[PDB]
Amino acid sequence: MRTYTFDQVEKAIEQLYPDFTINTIEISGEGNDCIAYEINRDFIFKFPKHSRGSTNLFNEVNILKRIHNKLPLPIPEVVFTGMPSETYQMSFAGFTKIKGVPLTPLLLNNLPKQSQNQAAKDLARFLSELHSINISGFKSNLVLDFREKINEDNKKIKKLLSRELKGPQMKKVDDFYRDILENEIYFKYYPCLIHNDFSSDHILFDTEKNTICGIIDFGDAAISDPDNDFISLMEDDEEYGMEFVSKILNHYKHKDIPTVLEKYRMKEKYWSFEKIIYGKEYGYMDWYEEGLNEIRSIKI
Repeated sequence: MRTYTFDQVEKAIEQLYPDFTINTIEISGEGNDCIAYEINRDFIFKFPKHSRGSTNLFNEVNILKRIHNKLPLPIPEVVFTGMPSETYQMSFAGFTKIKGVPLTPLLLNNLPKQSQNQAAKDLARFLSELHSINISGFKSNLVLDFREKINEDNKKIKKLLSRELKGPQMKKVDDFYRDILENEIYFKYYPCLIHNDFSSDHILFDTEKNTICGIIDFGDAAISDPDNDFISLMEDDEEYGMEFVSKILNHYKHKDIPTVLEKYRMKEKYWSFEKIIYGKEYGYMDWYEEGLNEIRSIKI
């Protein structure tokens, strides 16, 4: 893991845009991949923290460029771009900022019912248009393989938790992996471009007009299962309700919602385990302890 100063960031952006004048620079956020810098209150510049991050940055730029004016809600335009360097394919990129505030469950449930129903409509049309884009010109490295994902994750789990779990408890996490790989519903889907991180934090809302005014954070977008963009909208209570997400599903004219829900139940359980890895990686004791408490708990 590396990090950047404000001076490092300004220098990089000047050499490649030596005419561009940086006036105000604050940090807007940080994810697993990238530190976001807000520049001139109008642009978000993202800088990778590692190789994989720089790869995802590159993919995010190529994806956004490619759908630039294609979708029925605003999304970041790529305005500025950096260069390859050692392991880094994209040294940085800069994007338009998007006015609005996250459509949190709280905010959502406090809107009048006609505005909530309009929100379900807008999300559906967005997802539907996104999922329609033809993929036959995307490189193969952007097609996610879920069998391989599962095998990687089962392997990392077994390493982290070797000294934390008794044999019967390890067996039961392995039972989870074993069974999902043996069930074709999770691998037998029509691949399309998906946001791959489609939740409340990344849906921007205009509180004046009481409508949705943006989607952001395409850093994990890929070619994968479109149903994944519906199941991410739900997370017990921490995200939206089934009732809300159903209106999305029906506006989008999805033809097998049971399958969506089966993927939902699976993903809930899957994140029960995956959180433990992120838990150890970032030192987040909620994710690590609660995950480990669920495994040890005999309720299941």
